[PDB]
Amino acid sequence: KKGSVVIVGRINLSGDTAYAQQTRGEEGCQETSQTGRDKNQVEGEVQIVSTATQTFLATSINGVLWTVYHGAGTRTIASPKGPVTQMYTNVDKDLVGWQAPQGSRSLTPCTCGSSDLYLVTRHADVIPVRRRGDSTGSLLSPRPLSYLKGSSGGPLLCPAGHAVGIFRAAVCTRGVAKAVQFIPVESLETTM
Ligand SMILES: C=C[C@@H]1C[C@]1(NC(=O)[C@@H]1C[C@@H](Oc2ncc(OC)c3ccc(Cl)cc23)CN1C(=O)[C@@H](NC(=O)OC(C)(C)C)C(C)(C)C)C(=O)NS(=O)(=O)C1CC1
Ligand SMILES: [Zn+2]
Repeated sequence: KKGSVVIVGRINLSGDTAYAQQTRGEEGCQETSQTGRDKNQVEGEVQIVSTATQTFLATSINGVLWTVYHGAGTRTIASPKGPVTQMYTNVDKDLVGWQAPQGSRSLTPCTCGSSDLYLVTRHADVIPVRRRGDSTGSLLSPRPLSYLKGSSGGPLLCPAGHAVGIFRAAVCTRGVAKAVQFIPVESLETTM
Protein backbone atom coordinates (compact mmCIF):
# COMPACT_ATOMS: atom_id res chain seq x y z
CA LYS A 1 0.00 0.00 0.00
CA LYS A 2 0.88 3.66 0.34
CA GLY A 3 2.51 4.32 3.71
CA SER A 4 1.54 6.99 6.21
CA VAL A 5 2.89 10.52 6.11
CA VAL A 6 5.54 10.73 8.84
CA ILE A 7 6.49 13.75 10.95
CA VAL A 8 10.26 14.19 10.70
CA GLY A 9 10.60 17.58 12.36
CA ARG A 10 8.90 20.79 13.35
CA ILE A 11 9.01 24.58 13.15
CA ASN A 12 8.33 26.70 16.22
CA LEU A 13 6.49 29.97 15.72
CA SER A 14 5.83 30.67 19.39
CA GLY A 15 7.86 33.29 21.22
CA ASP A 16 10.36 35.58 19.53
CA THR A 17 12.25 33.19 17.27
CA ALA A 18 11.19 30.85 14.47
CA TYR A 19 13.40 27.77 14.29
CA ALA A 20 13.48 24.27 12.91
CA GLN A 21 14.21 21.03 14.76
CA GLN A 22 14.76 17.68 13.12
CA THR A 23 13.14 14.87 15.10
CA ARG A 24 13.44 11.74 12.98
CA GLY A 25 15.99 10.69 10.33
CA GLU A 26 15.43 8.50 7.25
CA GLU A 27 16.13 5.35 9.23
CA GLY A 28 13.33 5.37 11.82
CA CYS A 29 10.98 6.50 9.09
CA GLN A 30 10.29 3.29 7.19
CA GLU A 31 8.76 1.51 10.11
CA THR A 32 6.67 4.52 11.10
CA SER A 33 5.39 4.80 7.51
CA GLN A 34 4.41 1.14 7.42
CA THR A 35 2.72 0.88 10.83
CA GLY A 36 1.41 4.43 10.99
CA ARG A 37 2.47 4.32 14.65
CA ASP A 38 4.82 7.09 15.84
CA LYS A 39 5.90 7.27 19.46
CA ASN A 40 6.69 10.89 19.15
CA GLN A 41 4.55 13.49 20.81
CA VAL A 42 3.79 16.43 18.52
CA GLU A 43 5.05 19.92 19.40
CA GLY A 44 4.69 23.22 17.61
CA GLU A 45 2.42 24.78 15.02
CA VAL A 46 4.21 23.57 11.87
CA GLN A 47 5.30 20.00 11.19
CA ILE A 48 7.96 18.92 8.73
CA VAL A 49 6.39 15.81 7.16
CA SER A 50 7.64 13.18 4.76
CA THR A 51 6.62 10.55 2.30
CA ALA A 52 9.11 8.00 0.96
CA THR A 53 11.45 10.47 -0.74
CA GLN A 54 9.91 13.93 -0.36
CA THR A 55 9.32 16.38 2.48
CA PHE A 56 6.91 19.24 2.83
CA LEU A 57 5.14 21.03 5.68
CA ALA A 58 1.90 20.85 7.61
CA THR A 59 0.31 23.65 9.59
CA SER A 60 -2.10 23.36 12.50
CA ILE A 61 -4.97 25.91 12.30
CA ASN A 62 -8.20 25.78 14.28
CA GLY A 63 -7.44 22.29 15.61
CA VAL A 64 -6.80 20.79 12.17
CA LEU A 65 -3.38 19.93 10.80
CA TRP A 66 -3.46 21.11 7.22
CA THR A 67 -1.25 20.30 4.30
CA VAL A 68 -1.23 20.01 0.51
CA TYR A 69 -2.78 17.12 -1.38
CA HIS A 70 0.10 17.05 -3.86
CA GLY A 71 2.30 16.09 -0.90
CA ALA A 72 0.07 13.92 1.31
CA GLY A 73 -2.06 12.22 -1.32
CA THR A 74 -4.87 10.35 0.43
CA ARG A 75 -2.46 9.12 3.02
CA THR A 76 -3.04 8.69 6.71
CA ILE A 77 -0.57 10.37 9.10
CA ALA A 78 1.40 8.39 11.65
CA SER A 79 0.63 9.20 15.28
CA PRO A 80 1.16 7.76 18.70
CA LYS A 81 -2.31 6.16 18.49
CA GLY A 82 -1.73 4.64 15.06
CA PRO A 83 -2.58 5.84 11.57
CA VAL A 84 -4.92 8.81 11.47
CA THR A 85 -7.27 8.99 8.47
CA GLN A 86 -7.73 12.33 6.76
CA MET A 87 -10.49 14.44 8.17
CA TYR A 88 -10.60 16.63 5.05
CA THR A 89 -9.63 16.07 1.43
CA ASN A 90 -10.22 18.46 -1.46
CA VAL A 91 -8.32 17.75 -4.62
CA ASP A 92 -9.43 20.88 -6.42
CA LYS A 93 -8.04 23.08 -3.60
CA ASP A 94 -4.95 20.90 -3.16
CA LEU A 95 -5.94 20.54 0.48
CA VAL A 96 -5.88 17.89 3.11
CA GLY A 97 -6.58 18.08 6.83
CA TRP A 98 -6.19 15.80 9.82
CA GLN A 99 -7.40 16.37 13.36
CA ALA A 100 -4.67 18.37 15.04
CA PRO A 101 -2.27 16.13 16.90
CA GLN A 102 -1.83 16.04 20.59
CA GLY A 103 -0.25 18.38 21.63
CA SER A 104 0.24 20.72 18.85
CA ARG A 105 -0.49 24.32 19.43
CA SER A 106 -2.77 25.65 16.78
CA LEU A 107 -2.56 28.94 14.90
CA THR A 108 -5.49 31.34 14.90
CA PRO A 109 -7.03 32.40 11.63
CA CYS A 110 -6.18 35.94 10.89
CA THR A 111 -8.95 38.53 10.84
CA CYS A 112 -6.57 41.55 10.58
CA GLY A 113 -6.82 42.19 6.92
CA SER A 114 -3.15 43.07 6.84
CA SER A 115 -1.49 43.19 3.45
CA ASP A 116 1.92 42.48 5.04
CA LEU A 117 2.45 38.76 5.21
CA TYR A 118 5.28 36.42 6.04
CA LEU A 119 5.90 33.02 4.53
CA VAL A 120 7.54 30.44 6.77
CA THR A 121 9.82 28.01 4.92
CA ARG A 122 10.95 24.51 5.76
CA HIS A 123 14.22 26.01 7.08
CA ALA A 124 12.21 28.34 9.33
CA ASP A 125 13.10 31.37 7.28
CA VAL A 126 10.39 34.04 7.56
CA ILE A 127 10.15 35.96 4.31
CA PRO A 128 8.01 38.99 3.58
CA VAL A 129 5.14 38.72 1.11
CA ARG A 130 2.88 41.54 -0.01
CA ARG A 131 -0.71 40.34 -0.33
CA ARG A 132 -2.01 40.91 -3.88
CA GLY A 133 -5.24 38.91 -4.25
CA ASP A 134 -7.39 36.49 -2.26
CA SER A 135 -4.87 33.71 -2.81
CA THR A 136 -1.66 35.42 -4.00
CA GLY A 137 1.16 37.47 -2.61
CA SER A 138 4.26 38.99 -4.15
CA LEU A 139 7.74 38.19 -2.89
CA LEU A 140 9.77 41.24 -2.03
CA SER A 141 12.79 39.44 -3.41
CA PRO A 142 12.33 36.80 -6.15
CA ARG A 143 13.54 33.36 -5.21
CA PRO A 144 14.72 30.39 -7.22
CA LEU A 145 12.19 27.54 -7.10
CA SER A 146 14.76 25.37 -5.35
CA TYR A 147 14.56 27.66 -2.36
CA LEU A 148 10.76 27.27 -1.89
CA LYS A 149 10.57 23.58 -2.81
CA GLY A 150 9.46 21.48 0.16
CA SER A 151 7.82 24.45 1.93
CA SER A 152 4.30 23.80 0.60
CA GLY A 153 1.88 23.25 3.42
CA GLY A 154 3.60 25.98 5.45
CA PRO A 155 1.96 29.08 6.72
CA LEU A 156 1.56 32.58 5.47
CA LEU A 157 1.31 34.72 8.63
CA CYS A 158 0.17 38.29 9.31
CA PRO A 159 2.34 40.66 11.46
CA ALA A 160 0.61 39.38 14.60
CA GLY A 161 1.40 35.73 13.85
CA HIS A 162 -2.08 34.60 12.85
CA ALA A 163 -2.54 32.25 9.86
CA VAL A 164 -3.55 33.99 6.63
CA GLY A 165 -3.14 30.85 4.51
CA ILE A 166 -1.27 27.70 3.48
CA PHE A 167 1.45 27.86 0.82
CA ARG A 168 0.22 25.91 -2.22
CA ALA A 169 2.17 26.88 -5.32
CA ALA A 170 4.90 29.21 -6.53
CA VAL A 171 3.99 31.79 -9.16
CA CYS A 172 6.96 31.42 -11.39
CA THR A 173 8.67 32.18 -14.65
CA ARG A 174 11.68 30.28 -15.97
CA GLY A 175 12.35 28.70 -12.54
CA VAL A 176 12.09 31.95 -10.54
CA ALA A 177 9.23 32.66 -8.16
CA LYS A 178 8.07 36.25 -8.08
CA ALA A 179 5.02 35.45 -5.96
CA VAL A 180 3.34 32.72 -3.97
CA GLN A 181 -0.13 31.25 -4.27
CA PHE A 182 -1.83 29.94 -1.15
CA ILE A 183 -4.99 28.52 0.28
CA PRO A 184 -6.58 31.38 2.21
CA VAL A 185 -7.62 30.63 5.72
CA GLU A 186 -11.23 31.50 4.73
CA SER A 187 -11.19 28.61 2.24
CA LEU A 188 -10.02 26.30 5.04
CA GLU A 189 -12.80 27.50 7.27
CA THR A 190 -15.21 26.90 4.41
CA THR A 191 -13.91 23.37 3.98
CA MET A 192 -14.70 22.87 7.69
C1 LIG B 1 8.49 25.16 -5.52
C2 LIG B 1 7.43 25.56 -4.54
C3 LIG B 1 6.14 24.91 -4.53
C4 LIG B 1 5.35 25.17 -3.43
C5 LIG B 1 5.47 23.91 -3.93
N1 LIG B 1 4.21 23.57 -4.72
C6 LIG B 1 4.20 23.05 -5.96
O1 LIG B 1 5.25 22.71 -6.53
C7 LIG B 1 2.93 23.00 -6.67
C8 LIG B 1 2.49 21.61 -7.05
C9 LIG B 1 1.49 21.86 -8.22
O2 LIG B 1 0.32 22.64 -7.90
C10 LIG B 1 -0.77 21.92 -7.63
N2 LIG B 1 -0.72 20.58 -7.53
C11 LIG B 1 -1.86 19.87 -7.27
C12 LIG B 1 -3.06 20.53 -7.08
O3 LIG B 1 -4.23 19.89 -6.78
C13 LIG B 1 -4.12 18.54 -6.35
C14 LIG B 1 -3.12 21.92 -7.21
C15 LIG B 1 -4.33 22.58 -7.03
C16 LIG B 1 -4.35 23.97 -7.12
C17 LIG B 1 -3.19 24.67 -7.37
CL1 LIG B 1 -3.26 26.38 -7.48
C18 LIG B 1 -1.98 24.01 -7.57
C19 LIG B 1 -1.96 22.63 -7.47
C20 LIG B 1 2.40 22.68 -9.04
N3 LIG B 1 3.04 23.60 -8.04
C21 LIG B 1 3.66 24.74 -8.32
O4 LIG B 1 4.13 25.43 -7.45
C22 LIG B 1 3.73 25.21 -9.79
N4 LIG B 1 3.21 26.58 -9.78
C23 LIG B 1 1.97 26.87 -10.20
O5 LIG B 1 1.24 25.97 -10.64
O6 LIG B 1 1.56 28.14 -10.14
C24 LIG B 1 0.22 28.49 -10.45
C25 LIG B 1 -0.79 27.80 -9.51
C26 LIG B 1 0.09 30.00 -10.24
C27 LIG B 1 -0.09 28.17 -11.91
C28 LIG B 1 5.16 25.15 -10.33
C29 LIG B 1 5.60 23.70 -10.33
C30 LIG B 1 5.19 25.68 -11.77
C31 LIG B 1 6.16 25.97 -9.46
C32 LIG B 1 6.16 22.84 -3.23
O7 LIG B 1 7.14 23.12 -2.52
N5 LIG B 1 5.77 21.58 -3.42
S1 LIG B 1 6.67 20.46 -2.59
O8 LIG B 1 8.11 20.45 -3.03
O9 LIG B 1 6.58 20.70 -1.10
C33 LIG B 1 5.84 18.76 -2.95
C34 LIG B 1 4.79 18.42 -1.98
C35 LIG B 1 6.07 17.70 -2.02
ZN1 LIG C 1 -3.79 38.96 11.64
